[PDB]
Parts: sequence; C-alpha cells; structure tokens
Amino acid sequence: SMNPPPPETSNPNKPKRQTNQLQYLLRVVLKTLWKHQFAWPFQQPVDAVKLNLPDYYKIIKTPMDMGTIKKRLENNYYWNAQECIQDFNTMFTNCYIYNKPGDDIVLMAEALEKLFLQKINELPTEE
Ligand SMILES: CCn1c2c(c(=O)[nH]c1=O)[C@H]1C(=C(C)N2)C(=O)OCc2ccccc2OCCCOc2ccccc21
Repeated sequence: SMNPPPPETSNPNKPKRQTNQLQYLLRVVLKTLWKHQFAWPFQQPVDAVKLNLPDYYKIIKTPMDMGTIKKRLENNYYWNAQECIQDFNTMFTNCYIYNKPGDDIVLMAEALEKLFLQKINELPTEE
C-alpha cells in the first residue's frame, strides 16, 4: 500500500503522565479543532490511496493528524503537554510543506492553526 503504518496511539514502554495541561489539550484544544468545519482532512492519517497522493509519504516522513492526537490523549500516551503540542505543530508543518501557499487545504489549516493558538494562549500553568 502507498500508506505507511499509522503513528502509534499506545505503547506499553512509552512513559506517560496525566496533567491539568494535557486535560485542557483534550477538553478544549482538541475538541475545539475537532468540531470545526475544516477539521475533516485532519481527523485521520493522510490516506494517499484514497486521495491520489502517491508523493505524500515521499515528502512527509513524520506524519501526524488529529485522529492520532485524539487517541493519544484519550489513551494518556503523553508524558507532558509539550509532546502533544509538538504533534499538532507537526501536523500543521507537514501541511505547509506538502501543499502550496494559498491552496484550499492550506487556507483550512491556517484557520485551524489560528484557533489552535488562541486556545493555547489560555493553557493553564501546570498544577
Ligand atoms: C491534510 C492532507 N491533505 C489533503 C488534501 C490535499 O490536497 N493536501 C493534504 O495535505 C486533499 C484531501 C484531504 C482529505 N487531505 C481531499 O479530501 O482531497 C479530495 C480528493 C480526493 C481524490 C482526488 C482529488 C481530491 O481533491 C482534489 C482537491 C485538492 O485536495 C484537497 C482540497 C481541499 C482540502 C483537502 C484536499
């Protein structure tokens, strides 16, 4: 298949913690983006077969998507908020690497990223 195995959403050897910040990342940040009208291209791994993107995984070697992030949060996979924030940033960075400025998918990502950053601005201090 053109598609690689998707990123793991569990791993018994991965170290993990729960924190108030990770809780906010699920309850606020992920939920807000997940329900947005532009979420759908980002709700699951990029499917190069369905989407006719035979070059996608020649270019994008660190794939990430919000379906994976959602499951990682639900599974308490992360050690800290930074790991989760990094996954969101990988997703956006991949979109801007693969697609051209001004493309519809880029306009969608930019709207989601603006909202992401508005929610991150209110991330509680860890306690
Ligand atoms: C986030 C991953 N992604 C992605 C896309 C893309 O172009 N670049 C990406 O990085 C595709 C895409 C997804 C899910 N995802 C998608 O549903 O296409 C549909 C499609 C399937 C079969 C043939 C041609 C098709 O559409 C032609 C228009 C150009 O495609 C667009 C346009 C707007 C939004 C998304 C996309």
